[PDB]
Amino acid sequence: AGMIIDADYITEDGKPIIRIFKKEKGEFKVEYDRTFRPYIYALLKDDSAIDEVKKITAERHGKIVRITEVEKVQKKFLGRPIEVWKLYLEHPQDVPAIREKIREHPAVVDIFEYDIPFAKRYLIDKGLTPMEGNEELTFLAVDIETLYHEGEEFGKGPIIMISYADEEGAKVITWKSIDLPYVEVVSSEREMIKRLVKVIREKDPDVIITYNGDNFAFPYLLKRAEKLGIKLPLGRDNSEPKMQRMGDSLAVEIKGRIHFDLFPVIRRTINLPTYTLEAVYEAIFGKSKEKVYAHEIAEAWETGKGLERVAKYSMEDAKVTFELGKEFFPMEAQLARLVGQPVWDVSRSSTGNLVEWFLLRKAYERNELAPNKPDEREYERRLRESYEKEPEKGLWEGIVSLDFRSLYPSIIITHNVSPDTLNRENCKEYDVAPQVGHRFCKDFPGFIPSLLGNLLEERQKIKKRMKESKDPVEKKLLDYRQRAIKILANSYYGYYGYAKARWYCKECAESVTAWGRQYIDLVRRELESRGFKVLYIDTDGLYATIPGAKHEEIKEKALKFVEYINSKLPGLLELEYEGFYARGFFVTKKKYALIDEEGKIVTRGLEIVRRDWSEIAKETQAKVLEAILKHGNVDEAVKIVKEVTEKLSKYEIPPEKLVIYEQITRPLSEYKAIGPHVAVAKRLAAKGVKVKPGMVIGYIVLRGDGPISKRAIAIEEFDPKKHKYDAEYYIENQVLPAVERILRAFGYRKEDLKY
DNA sequence: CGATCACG
DNA sequence: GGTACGTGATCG
Ligand SMILES: [Mn+2]
Ligand SMILES: [Mn+2]
Repeated sequence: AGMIIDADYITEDGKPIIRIFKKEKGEFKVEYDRTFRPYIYALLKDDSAIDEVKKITAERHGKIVRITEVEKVQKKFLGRPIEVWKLYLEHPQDVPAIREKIREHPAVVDIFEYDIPFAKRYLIDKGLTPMEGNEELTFLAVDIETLYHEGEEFGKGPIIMISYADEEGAKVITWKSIDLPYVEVVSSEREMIKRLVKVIREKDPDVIITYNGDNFAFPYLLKRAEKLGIKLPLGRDNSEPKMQRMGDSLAVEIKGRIHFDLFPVIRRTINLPTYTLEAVYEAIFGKSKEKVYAHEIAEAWETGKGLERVAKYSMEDAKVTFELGKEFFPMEAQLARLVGQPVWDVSRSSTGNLVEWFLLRKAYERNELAPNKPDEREYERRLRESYEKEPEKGLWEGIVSLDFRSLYPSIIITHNVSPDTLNRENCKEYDVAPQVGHRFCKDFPGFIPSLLGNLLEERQKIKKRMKESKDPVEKKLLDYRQRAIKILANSYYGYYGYAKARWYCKECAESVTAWGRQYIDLVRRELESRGFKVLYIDTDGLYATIPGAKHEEIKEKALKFVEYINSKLPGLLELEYEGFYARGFFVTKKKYALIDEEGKIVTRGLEIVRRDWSEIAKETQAKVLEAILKHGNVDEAVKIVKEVTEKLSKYEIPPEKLVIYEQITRPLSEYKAIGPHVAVAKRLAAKGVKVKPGMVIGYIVLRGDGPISKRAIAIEEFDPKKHKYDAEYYIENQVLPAVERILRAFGYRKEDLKY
């Protein structure tokens, strides 16, 4: 038995066949299972009811659907024995066809485990864990460059370069003559796409790495392949890449391989105002990368001048995509293994969903019936539910960052905080949460505390094996493993409060907050007696300084302080020194900005680096943050805003800095609310423009009476002689909102930021 | 106001 | 194979 990399199912003669994709001593192996059956559970009012319930019918694919077999089973629900009926079906697609017919029934109290994908059901029930062993996978980074012109329909412009990279080097396929050693020149867009197919089939990578390939590279390749009448047999079974709807965006799978899209991974792992490949590469490897903008690529392609510069950019995009994939995949591979689900799914999940998958597997192992996800009504009510400090103003120097998160798993375990132990009837001994008063039964270990204890013990064993290991290879692997456990264990606190959670528990989250606070108040008091000033406190951590002290002294005392507190705090309760900042300011909870000793600005919940904000607002905000953090000058920042707003009043700002960009996401007739970008889009369609979802609309808001939608103009129609932009809109709805939250940390109101 | 829409 | 989340802007 090798290493499981993915699992799915195919249908044959109307029957499902599970496919397990493996890597076994360097070779691709596919195992087939025809015997695993889909099922749901039904809790009935009485055993007699099963005779009526087993006879429930549905329709799918022209043919009727039936319950294949029924089985009475004894399980645990809410920490209590329960008798339910396992209802077997022939095909997994039968479940969404019959589940509501079963739930409808007057004798059915409730149904359970009815929205678990068949391939994930299989992995859990068969006790199969992906990414186990030392099996070495192969990787290939792939990227593309397209010919783009302002506001074009997705896929109108051809693909002009395809790049790929591995340990053999970074290469470019193009259909215009470029003399570089790494450039392969082919005859057409069609032949370039066929060459990428040939490179993928010959290299046969286990992992295809992209940077946002879910939304750009693969959807674009598929669109161009369609127009060109060619197939993309990239799957190991010769199937084409498959587009999956994840939210409003996309997810692309390549069967028998792992399509590893770094974009969701990096977005979760590191904190940046923009997730451009250049910014990401610099943040991870501390090296600068050149950007070649779309308009420059179009000019070079159309003119045929400066093409060597475009091919170098395409080559580097693949090269750095390969380096980033190799950097980030080991941790995704260990998280996959820990939660027992494929890297494809895990690399695209929130920590809340990682917890749920860990809990679902553990629920099967422990014969525990899993709770259902909430309905729309329950999900909204949880978002409404109310739970039982304000930052220091001004600009602070020499800020130390302390992390509290490794406190909470220990609190959950010691106080047996779990939905199954909350306010239990006929309980002999209980823990009472401070202030909130929630009672947690001590008579049996709760489902979650029990799992968390095993997680923490497993991490301590790995850490002990690391000290006693003389092998640098296993030390590396074990380091990723104990880190993966820390990430999962530290996600439970937040999960209890996650409105979409199965094991959601508001009282659990408040109780943990109430018990946690006693340690937060201890840290705060011990810091304050040491001369430290606490500037910001969240359940996650704090920021402190020693007013008027030398930076080395603040660091030394802080490092001494964590060493001291950890020696006083019992068990696995741990304080962590996160870092040091030269300067910083705090607005409210998770709204702050800091600058490190290397000059990098780190912010949370403030920056507006997005295409639906004008350049003038983004430019002014970056300038305000630089004046404050790099220059230590809030008076400079206030003067910057006053100058910009006056310049907008006097029509001194170039119209290119006033453009707003917003995507059309549906046919124009499907809109309920006609926002400015849609009003502009309708006028374009009226003119004969082929408006399609995906098209990004550039507009400028003009002066006039009424709502902005009636006053917005397409950028290509804006004439500086004829049209006059709305200075009030750019001052009040763009520039001032971008800077008013930042400046409020220094005592300014919106009204103080003009002449 | 509540509903609708889009960013990354 | 169910088809994201948190958050702010703008519409109706
Ligand atoms: Mn899959
Ligand atoms: Mn690119």
